[PDB]
Amino acid sequence: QKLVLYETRARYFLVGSNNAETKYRVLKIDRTEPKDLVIIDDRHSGLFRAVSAFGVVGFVRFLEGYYIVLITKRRKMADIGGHAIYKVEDTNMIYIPNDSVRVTHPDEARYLRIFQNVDLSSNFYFSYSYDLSHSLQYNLTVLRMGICSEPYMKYVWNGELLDIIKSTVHRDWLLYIIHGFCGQSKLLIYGRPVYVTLIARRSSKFAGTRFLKRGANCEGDVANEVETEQILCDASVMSFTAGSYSSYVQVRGSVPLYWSQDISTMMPKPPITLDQADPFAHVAALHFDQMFQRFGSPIIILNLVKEREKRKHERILSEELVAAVTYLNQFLPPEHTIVYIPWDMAKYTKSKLCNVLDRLNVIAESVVKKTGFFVNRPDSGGCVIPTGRLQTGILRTNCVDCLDRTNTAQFMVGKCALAYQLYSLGLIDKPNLQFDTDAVRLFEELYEDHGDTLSLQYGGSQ
Repeated sequence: QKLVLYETRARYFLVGSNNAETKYRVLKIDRTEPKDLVIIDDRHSGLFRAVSAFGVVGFVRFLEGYYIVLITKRRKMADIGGHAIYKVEDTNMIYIPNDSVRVTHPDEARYLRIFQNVDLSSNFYFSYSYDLSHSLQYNLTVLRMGICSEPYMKYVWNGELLDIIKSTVHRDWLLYIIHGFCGQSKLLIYGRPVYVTLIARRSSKFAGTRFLKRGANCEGDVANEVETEQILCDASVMSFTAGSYSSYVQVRGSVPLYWSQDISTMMPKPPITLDQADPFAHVAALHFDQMFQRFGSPIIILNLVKEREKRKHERILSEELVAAVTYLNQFLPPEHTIVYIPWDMAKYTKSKLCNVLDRLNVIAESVVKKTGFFVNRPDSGGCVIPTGRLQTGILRTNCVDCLDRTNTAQFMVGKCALAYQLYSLGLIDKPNLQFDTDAVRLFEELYEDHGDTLSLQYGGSQ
């Protein structure tokens, strides 16, 4: 919940705005020789201005001093099933010293500058009631509605900032913001009021002795990964109006190839050493094991070829991925578990390109189902009475392919799924939802915005 703070010579004191129960904890960062974090009884300072803030994101020790990172204000970007999603508007980095010049030297100052740049450049989101770090399907599994213990570590942006507080264990204080995009739009289809939402969360990269953005580490973590989730809330017209909520998730990320890569583009073209040893097989396997755990029932991997090869435009990473996937030939319950599809999606972009997308779906369809999405029925009050279905599988695209193309693939796939979700509620008969012009426009705009927001990673290619 919201927090309130008092600052004095002693340092900073934080407490929940609303104190439920007799014993409420106070967090104190101390000015003293230690700029330690402490847990205190409710001896909050009596005199001083009380400042209200949306959340205490955490603390960081830059060189000698420790700073508190705070999200002062937020705006409500979305509301689903009673949960409110907020974006952090204004933030602050606060230090105990009150103009400690001596403490500050250029090394520490530089660090703060770096952090400021990141806080400014990024867009963080959180919900007090709902865990944004996890997909709706994952949250369903967790169950007890919270809390920070349950969040998905890959996505918990302020995991590191939280370290001191996690040690102590004052749950109210720990709130896990997200980087990409979140928006909802109200629409009407067949006289049924509807809320459509789209959220993209981008991954914050990861633990390990050494690093590299592209590829997977020994542990099986890729570092560049995003989840895109389409959510819908509608009321069944027929019968007592029951509210249904749906979620459909997709993933995009770096090709799970061991990070060791010869980036000597300058020199002659590199061949990638998949594994005289076996890191490529090992890393990929470990990555896939994680993916199957989270997403479950198969991960269908879509790789977009886009190569004539007359020029013989062959990519080392491209071939590597397929060979590795084939080599693993995942098996365990019936079905491989991971399916691989190379797919040619070429121009003309507004015509032939879309047609191919549908073709891609068909091929996937041999393997995947439109029905596979999360669905639940809440009561008035927004609690969940039933769980109609859970999403077993996920379609994973590649970060390397054009964001333009991938976004298109994701958008189209979501439309195919949406139709079934509308069917389920009985909002639409067997026919196509797309016919509704206003609705499609809303839908298109939502996705277009998403692509714009997400394209934030880099600007360019050759």
